[PDB]
Amino acid sequence: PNTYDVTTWRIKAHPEVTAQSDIGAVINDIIADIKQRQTSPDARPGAAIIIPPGDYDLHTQVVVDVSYLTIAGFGHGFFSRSILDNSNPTGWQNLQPGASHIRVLTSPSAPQAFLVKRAGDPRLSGIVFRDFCLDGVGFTPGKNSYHNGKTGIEVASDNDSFHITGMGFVYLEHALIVRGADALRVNDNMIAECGNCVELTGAGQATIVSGNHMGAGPDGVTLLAENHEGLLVTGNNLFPRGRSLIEFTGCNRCSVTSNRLQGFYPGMLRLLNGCKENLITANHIRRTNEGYPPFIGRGNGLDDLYGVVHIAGDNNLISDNLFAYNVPPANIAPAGAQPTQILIAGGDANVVALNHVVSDVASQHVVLDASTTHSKVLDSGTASQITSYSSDTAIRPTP
Amino acid sequence: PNTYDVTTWRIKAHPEVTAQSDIGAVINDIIADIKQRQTSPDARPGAAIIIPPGDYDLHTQVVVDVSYLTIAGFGHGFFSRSILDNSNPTGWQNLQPGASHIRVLTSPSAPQAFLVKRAGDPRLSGIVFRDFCLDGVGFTPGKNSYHNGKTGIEVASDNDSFHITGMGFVYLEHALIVRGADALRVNDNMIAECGNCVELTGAGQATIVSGNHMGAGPDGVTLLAENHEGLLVTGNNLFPRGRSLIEFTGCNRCSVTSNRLQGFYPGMLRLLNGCKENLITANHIRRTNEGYPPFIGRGNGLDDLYGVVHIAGDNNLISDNLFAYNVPPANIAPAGAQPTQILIAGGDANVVALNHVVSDVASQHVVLDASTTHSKVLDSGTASQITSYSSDTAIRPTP
Amino acid sequence: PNTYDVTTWRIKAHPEVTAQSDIGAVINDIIADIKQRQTSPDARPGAAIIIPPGDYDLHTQVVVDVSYLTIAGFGHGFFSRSILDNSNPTGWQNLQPGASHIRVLTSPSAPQAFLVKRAGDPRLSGIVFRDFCLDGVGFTPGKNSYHNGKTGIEVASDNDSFHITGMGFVYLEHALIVRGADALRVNDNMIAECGNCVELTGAGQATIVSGNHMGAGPDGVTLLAENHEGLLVTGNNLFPRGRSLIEFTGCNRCSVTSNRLQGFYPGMLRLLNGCKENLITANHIRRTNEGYPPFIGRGNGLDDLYGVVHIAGDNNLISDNLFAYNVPPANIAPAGAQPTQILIAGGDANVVALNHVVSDVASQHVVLDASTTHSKVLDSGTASQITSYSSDTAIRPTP
Ligand SMILES: OC[C@H]1O[C@@](CO)(OC[C@@]2(O)O[C@H](CO)[C@@H](O)[C@@H]2O)[C@@H](O)[C@@H]1O
Ligand SMILES: OC[C@H]1O[C@@](CO)(OC[C@@]2(O)O[C@H](CO)[C@@H](O)[C@@H]2O)[C@@H](O)[C@@H]1O
Ligand SMILES: OC[C@H]1O[C@@](CO)(OC[C@@]2(O)O[C@H](CO)[C@@H](O)[C@@H]2O)[C@@H](O)[C@@H]1O
Repeated sequence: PNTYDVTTWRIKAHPEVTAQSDIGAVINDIIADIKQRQTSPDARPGAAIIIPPGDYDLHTQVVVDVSYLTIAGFGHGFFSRSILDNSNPTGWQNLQPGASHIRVLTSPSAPQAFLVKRAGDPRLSGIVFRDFCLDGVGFTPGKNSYHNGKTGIEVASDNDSFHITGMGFVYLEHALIVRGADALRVNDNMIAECGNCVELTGAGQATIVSGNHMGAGPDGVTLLAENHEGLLVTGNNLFPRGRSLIEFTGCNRCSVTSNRLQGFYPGMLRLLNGCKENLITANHIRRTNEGYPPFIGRGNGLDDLYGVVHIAGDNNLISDNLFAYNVPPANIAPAGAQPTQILIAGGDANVVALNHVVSDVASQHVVLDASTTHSKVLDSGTASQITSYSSDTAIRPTP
Repeated sequence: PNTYDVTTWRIKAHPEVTAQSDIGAVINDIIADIKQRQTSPDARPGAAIIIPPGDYDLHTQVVVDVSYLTIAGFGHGFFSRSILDNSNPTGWQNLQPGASHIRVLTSPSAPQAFLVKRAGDPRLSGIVFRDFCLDGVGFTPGKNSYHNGKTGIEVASDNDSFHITGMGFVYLEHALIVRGADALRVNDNMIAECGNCVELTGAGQATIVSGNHMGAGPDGVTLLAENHEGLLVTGNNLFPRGRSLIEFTGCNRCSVTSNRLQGFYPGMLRLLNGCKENLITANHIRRTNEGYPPFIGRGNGLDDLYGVVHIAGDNNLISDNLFAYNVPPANIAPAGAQPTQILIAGGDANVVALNHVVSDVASQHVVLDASTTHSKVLDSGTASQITSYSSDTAIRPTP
Repeated sequence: PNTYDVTTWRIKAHPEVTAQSDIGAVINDIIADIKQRQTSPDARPGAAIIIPPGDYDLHTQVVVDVSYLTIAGFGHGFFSRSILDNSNPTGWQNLQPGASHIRVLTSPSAPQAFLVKRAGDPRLSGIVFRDFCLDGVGFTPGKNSYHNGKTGIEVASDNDSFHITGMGFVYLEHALIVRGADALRVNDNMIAECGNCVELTGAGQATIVSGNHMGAGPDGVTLLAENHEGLLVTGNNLFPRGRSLIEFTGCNRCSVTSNRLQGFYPGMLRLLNGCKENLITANHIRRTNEGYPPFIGRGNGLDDLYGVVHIAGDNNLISDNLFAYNVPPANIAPAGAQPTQILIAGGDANVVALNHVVSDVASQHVVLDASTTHSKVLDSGTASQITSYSSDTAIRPTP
């Protein structure tokens, strides 16, 4: 009961339109049957749509408008399309992503493979997307452009208690987008080789983003949060080549702890447009130069004075972080300049303590811009590894 | 084999008693069939009971006495009954929780929907409860009382290697209770709008409580631990209105790290009755005033001198935490008093280092009561933001 | 489609060779059918093999050579064979592990129950092993030897995006082995009473090991990592009696944060053969004496001067950790010696800050060996709890 398998369900008016030819059409007809049956606001349990191991083409955008809908598969089936596209496929035993593999072949007018939204009142709640694969197939015009106008899963209406786990997102301009998230959970996923990985837009409350593997694109964000409060980002392994790896705009009282960050460009961790009272601690922050040839020479338009960690806001605590910076003197922007590990762009009362910096070149561990006030820097470098353009900055040298 | 679907299984002596009318009765008959079949202590693999998407009434308490029993569903189906009860339902498209929805309608004599217990020897092991929803339906006498005498899942006998994940608990006086837990795992769950969320009573060892979303009641605990050793509490997003958010009584060598805590009352983090050698670090602790009108004016009977974090024990390390305190001067208890972020009630050798406090009012970041001995306060406030009633306290100003 | 249940699938040439008698033979025939069917490198989605609740004997080693293969069960079914073997079984209601229980009865020539490997090009990707039980049955010659020459799951070829979750490993000389892991995920598992738990050999990239419960053997490792980069180890509860609990050899830029460590021997956390730029923070490290009689008197051949935490490498940051050391003066190796909490064996620029030590005996919180250069020790003990055999060590007393 209330359980469907995409491969056994026939579309009565269109019998040869299967999960293989258009799983999008198939899922929309299933959701139509769910609404068919559950007409009572007091009797709308939802349902589970299972996606068997296989290759499925999605031409028709799926509109999800039922609460507690679960779309699950048996695997994330990730496969590096990036390496395939930059390698010689001769004799290769695999040329594509697997598991419950959905190839997103959406039209411009309906970008998203899945678009969750509903009008009227109760906000959508309890929707779960798990253990299946969303593949954008390829990048266009350039094979390494990270552009293709497709989106995997997008939640456009305010949502409560959503759960996104065990997923596999690959080669999508936008993997996952969730606006107005509340008690959202994005954990144990593989989101990579996507222009953008996770975008929490609009605003948010007590959301959790942990245990995930992320890799974005030069012109995209890996993890982005807009006007969020209570966001916990922990135990994620964010690797190369978003424009940033963690980017908060105007979020307050959030926490970024126990994470692994690896970027090839300036501003891997950004706190923009007045982020207040956030905790950034116990994170490994490694900045280095792009190591995979196909992408050598690409950038995010930022120079090394932007800082690996960029803070614009008040009362944020950046501590107990390990900075490993290895970048060719010649790749350092501007010529002659000392790389900035932590830049306090503006704001009041920011505190920077116990941050170990390791770098191949002379670097300013912490820089407090002339706009900053009442900042505090403790055990984050010697006096000559710290530049304070403010005169009310309190500094304590690492002995 | 050894797999049942609650909707297809008929109770031989009682044919019209279905999962819909009494899933409790159904599950008990299934467990009876399991014991029927597995009579050999050397041949007792257990089984899996699947709960299809749907609305199910539970009148009869389920007694779980077989090891390695797995009761799974397809979703946590959380839905804010609290907001429904305090809003105008007209035209609402949903009035109830979904997914594998079990409405707990238990009788006083058998409170618990699920009661796991067994006599004799081997302790019960490997029991798994996952991906389904337990809903207490409503609160009684007051719709906002958080009282109703029902319990979701309770483990009364010593257990080994239990696993509780992907669940949905809502409107239950007691969501989850586990006595004598050993190598227990409570992760990736949504437990909210419950009088009490997770109660680890009796005693415990090497337990993990992480990646969970929890919100309790004024007269209840969010996460409670009794005489636990090796407890790890990490990556949880604990929000509003337990009497406390984390409460340990006599636990030793446990760890509370990388969490998001948000409370509306004093003592959000409590270490009572001599807790020794525990690590409380890298947590975001925010205390503020109740923000949802229906509950404005409710309390936990504690004043602001109890401290947001209350410690009674020895050698505990409270460090690298960010305290965000925003409370109306007029709501501050006692009139004229300065709020206490960290109170070291009693104990020896407690260490408080690198704790950033942000508050709208003059506040004592750390207070060491006259009973305390050999305490140490480092980089947690200026000398005037610290009150030591002891004389062996070692203090170092945040420059 | 592409979904098999091990109990319904007959081996055409060998009809009575069931999952019960040789699930190994069964799975190999299933994989043979998958390869039968998916001959196109462009059409190799993989499949899912489901293992129903039950007792299954594995005599034949399973060779997994298809990408995106998912082998899943309904439970980890852990059961302490150690306690059974050292107790009186009379009247016991369980004598063995449950859930989707696979008893590994492999022959010397094919140790591993599951051996994942493939020749040629694309590296194997997206393979998932979840929610089932691997039991080695017993230890041989000694019942408490932790030796039996069996291995549970071993990945010998370079792999990408593997996922190992919800598993149960018990009584195996080697539970899990994964060479050349990339974006690997080992989370939410129960690996205990195994000679060795998790072995990441060869080399690795951006791997995550979190939310796991581990206990190894005196002659084995709990978590081992070889030449790994970007390894994140977080939220794990590692308990008693590996020779070590976390052991890295030549890993760089990895992070071990927010973990619970409990050992009975020296060197619970080891950074060997030049590990550079690693973050070890926010961990609870408890060293004490073996508490279960059957194992009293056993050891790992290391003395108390090796240190509970042993570091040999450069620029590592060991901070915000809580050390609880309780060991009988008489069990302390060498007689008369002061236990070493943190030993910096050799290396340049290591930083040790904010580490709280609690011990029943006079102990050297930090020892910097004469080989070390430019080390830093802050707030990790008084000058007399710190031994620096170097002269360029910068030290700052815990006031
Ligand atoms: O930088 C990681 C980035 O590159 C990809 C290839 O486009 O992975 C390639 C690889 O070699 O990079 C890391 C190594 O540093 C390793 O894990 C990879 O397997 C890509 O998907 C990533 O986004
Ligand atoms: O304080 C959280 C508490 O209130 C509930 C309503 O009873 O959620 C309401 C809500 O508005 O509170 C938070 C914002 O502060 C937000 O996530 C909610 O959606 C409830 O379940 C919580 O226990
Ligand atoms: O030290 C843990 C070790 O011992 C076992 C028994 O061989 O567990 C026994 C037990 O008593 O140890 C811890 C307590 O200290 C507790 O969780 C156990 O249940 C074993 O599996 C462990 O590896």
